Amino acid sequence: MTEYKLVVVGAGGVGKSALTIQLIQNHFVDEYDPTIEDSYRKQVVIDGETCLLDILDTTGQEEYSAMRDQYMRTGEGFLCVFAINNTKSFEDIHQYREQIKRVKDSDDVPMVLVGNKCDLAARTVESRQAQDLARSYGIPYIETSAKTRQGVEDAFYTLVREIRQH
Ligand SMILES: Nc1nc2c(ncn2[C@@H]2O[C@H](COP(=O)(O)OP(=O)(O)NP(=O)(O)O)[C@@H](O)[C@H]2O)c(=O)[nH]1
Ligand SMILES: [Mg+2]
Repeated sequence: MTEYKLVVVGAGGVGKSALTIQLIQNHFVDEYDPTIEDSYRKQVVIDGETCLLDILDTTGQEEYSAMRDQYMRTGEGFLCVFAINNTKSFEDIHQYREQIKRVKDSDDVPMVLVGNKCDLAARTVESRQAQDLARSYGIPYIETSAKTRQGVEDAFYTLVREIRQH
């Protein structure tokens, strides 16, 4: 069937893994389990098309950038994740977007900006900021809670449709 290689990138601890588990295994981790590189493959139906998501859950460890490039070079679509309560992770979003474009040799590669943890109250990144940033990239912005599963399906599915339209 159709295969979509989706890549989840972001700063350490933003919720990359929790978002992916919530999509696939319908539960919230709530647990310290730092990724190195994990892969998930799952047959879905999106808008009536049977497809397979091959999802690569990367790490935010700085020590691991080359491995990230190698796996990132495969991606069709990318979720660039920060946490709405961690300004640094929002700041690091620019470095991920650029590493992605060098590694993909493209400026318009499919991509969603994801503001995770919108269940939290200690918001330090206002939504208007990320909207502007996602506007300047010509990519969508979607807020997620991996805890409450809100926006999770939205964000992946929107990437899938970004990819089909490319
Ligand atoms: N409140 C809340 N906490 C979340 C959410 N998503 C993840 N967390 C919490 O934040 C921590 C990090 O989650 P994790 O998925 O491991 O992040 P990561 O980006 O994959 N980490 P790494 O880069 O090291 O692999 C965990 O304690 C997790 O439960 C969310 O949507 N809401
Ligand atoms: Mg992880």
